[PDB]
Amino acid sequence: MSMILKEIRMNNFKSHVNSRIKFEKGIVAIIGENGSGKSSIFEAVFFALFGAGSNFNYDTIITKGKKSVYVELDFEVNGNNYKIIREYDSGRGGAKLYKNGKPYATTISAVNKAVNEILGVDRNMFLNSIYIKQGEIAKFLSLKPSEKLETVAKLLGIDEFEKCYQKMGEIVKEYEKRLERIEKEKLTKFVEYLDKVRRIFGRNGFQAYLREKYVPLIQKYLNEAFSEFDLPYSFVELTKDFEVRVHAPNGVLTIDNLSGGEQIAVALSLRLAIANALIGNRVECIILDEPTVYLDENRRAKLAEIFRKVKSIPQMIIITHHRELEDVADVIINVKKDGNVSKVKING
Amino acid sequence: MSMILKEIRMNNFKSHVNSRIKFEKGIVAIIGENGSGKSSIFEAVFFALFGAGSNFNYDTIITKGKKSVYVELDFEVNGNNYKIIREYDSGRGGAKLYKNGKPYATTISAVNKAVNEILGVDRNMFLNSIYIKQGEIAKFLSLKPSEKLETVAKLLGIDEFEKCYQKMGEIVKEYEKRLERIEKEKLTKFVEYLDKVRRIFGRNGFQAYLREKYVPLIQKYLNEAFSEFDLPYSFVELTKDFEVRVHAPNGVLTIDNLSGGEQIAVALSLRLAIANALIGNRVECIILDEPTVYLDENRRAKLAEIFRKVKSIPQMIIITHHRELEDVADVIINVKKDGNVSKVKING
Ligand SMILES: Nc1ncnc2c1ncn2[C@@H]1O[C@H](COP(=O)(O)OP(=O)(O)O)[C@@H](O)[C@H]1O
Ligand SMILES: Nc1ncnc2c1ncn2[C@@H]1O[C@H](COP(=O)(O)OP(=O)(O)O)[C@@H](O)[C@H]1O
Ligand SMILES: [Mg+2]
Ligand SMILES: [Mg+2]
Ligand SMILES: [Mg+2]
Ligand SMILES: [Mg+2]
Repeated sequence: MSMILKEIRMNNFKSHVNSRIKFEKGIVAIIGENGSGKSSIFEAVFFALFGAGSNFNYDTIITKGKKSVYVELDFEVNGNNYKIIREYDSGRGGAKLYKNGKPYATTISAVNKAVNEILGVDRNMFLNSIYIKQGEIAKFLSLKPSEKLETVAKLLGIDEFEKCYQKMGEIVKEYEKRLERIEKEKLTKFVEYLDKVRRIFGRNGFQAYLREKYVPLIQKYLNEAFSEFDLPYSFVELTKDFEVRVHAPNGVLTIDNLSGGEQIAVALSLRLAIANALIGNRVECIILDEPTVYLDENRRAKLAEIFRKVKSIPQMIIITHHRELEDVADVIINVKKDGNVSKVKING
Repeated sequence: MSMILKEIRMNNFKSHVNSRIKFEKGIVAIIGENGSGKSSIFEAVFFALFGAGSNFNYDTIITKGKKSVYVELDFEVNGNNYKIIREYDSGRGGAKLYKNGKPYATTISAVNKAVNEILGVDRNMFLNSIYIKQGEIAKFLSLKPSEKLETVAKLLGIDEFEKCYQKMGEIVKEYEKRLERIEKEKLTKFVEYLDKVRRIFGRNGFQAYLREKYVPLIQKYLNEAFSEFDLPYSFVELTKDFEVRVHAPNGVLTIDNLSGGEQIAVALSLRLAIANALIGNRVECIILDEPTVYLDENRRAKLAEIFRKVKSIPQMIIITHHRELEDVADVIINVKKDGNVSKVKING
């Protein structure tokens, strides 16, 4: 479900022609001027995990200099130590996966089947459960009440149209028109369980469901976040429409009714509660990219002190170009670009 | 979704060596001494609709005399006229289906695929949405509060374990181990939509869902039934656990808190509301088999007068051996067994 990033190592990956980075538990701050190669680090981490896509343009990741790339990630998931190695050289691609120090998967395909079964989530759901994009917090606070519920709906992925069963129940149907031309009955038994299923959703019931699965969860965590962040509100409600209702002393309040500082806390609390909800577990690692961008000096300070109260999450990686945030991290990874080649250094 | 039975015709079907029966809209009473061949009529109707099962013992339906059976059903579904013909003679079976007077399906298999797509439900769900077994009402009223919710859960079919995807996502997986031995990528695209789906239920969320889909529905109809049956209660609640709460003047009441007569009304109301819920539409036809069995003279009378108030359902077939119920029907189909052969006659 949720992992711990241990060590990434890249070769000819975009700006990083040769970089090795070790991550620690606690708060990790990847600090470096804009364009220095920070986001590529995690680009490499994600590429290591799900490799290239179908018909993927390998020029995007390979440092323009040559035609060869190699990334090695050491992560741990639910008590196990994994080492994923993904590489590509001149049209030749490969992938290997190790579990507790022994080979587990040796082929690009088997490595994927294994990775997918280790996380228990797909590429996108996993990405939303661990990576918080630049400006999310500021943008959330900018949206109008009705838009806030919108973004929550998105993060959860409510856009689901199981019409795929069309091709599904059919391509796996005709398979029997070749069984009727003078045992294989099982192939019917499941074509039914396909209808019995597609027959209970209708394309519009799948949403009514998700609101049932997530909302409960999100509200649970949102409340825990509140205690961790010391917000003065015993109960936080989350309507089935994703509206945040803070039960204050004199009556329910909406994020918009709160002070700048408290709004930051709630927004962070919500985005975290959602990440936990996507994986149905308390996240082990969360990566925030330039989370204080678009925030005035006041709200930056607030988030800074809130970061300091984050102890419920084992590993929190904050990427920034603001060096003041250095006073919040337990570890500091400086990144400097040297005329096209990134350099990483763990000091400060 | 829901049909109207027009005409059934059987040949060598159990007790009915040769019987032809026409049904009408309104209340139809199939009256006849125990063992006279009433339930076979509808056995034939159901057999006509879904034919024999896989490796089905044709001695059960074929009149013991010989080895040949033939059933022809004329029903209408959602504005269309259908004629289904199912037959079997000496190991040779066949099936034909006509829509609005023209051939539609000519092979046992194509006839099934067509029938299933016309009803929009499987054999069992359809059977619970149209056939109310003997003693259901009396038994329901006999059960203990906690058992009542139990039976509701059953009728809805909450027993669902999508673990079938095991064989599913796998038998349709290895299909690619034969694609990796030096386009067919689509076969992956849907193996994912299979996980993305099986990955959101977990075998225990599918129930939390059904309660969301049905309960709302059942409560809606239960209330309509109340008005049709003239019950003195503006609102009837149906908890997410399937408990019936009658909002009377002095406080909520449970079926058990009501008078014998009112309990019959509620039970009938509930079993009807469920049938509508299974097909997500107001039933067109409902068949009650010996619904007054196990009911004392009082409660029989009550149900009798309630039957008379049933106008919301286009066709209601009541099978019984009690001739007094004849005073409730718009049409009467007498059934007499003549030493092993049933005889049907529409008089009285
Ligand atoms: N394939 C590549 N080869 C060499 N350099 C690349 C390649 N792709 C991107 N870059 C360089 O990476 C730089 C960006 O690093 P950057 O992503 O801005 O780190 P951060 O996100 O922390 O600011 C760009 O300026 C670009 O020139
Ligand atoms: N294959 C068969 N051939 C001839 N008679 C049969 C066959 N199967 C069942 N029967 C007869 O049908 C009779 C039952 O008709 P029945 O179902 O009791 O009508 P109802 O249900 O309205 O009482 C049984 O007594 C049995 O002898
Ligand atoms: Mg960046
Ligand atoms: Mg920042
Ligand atoms: Mg009977
Ligand atoms: Mg009766």
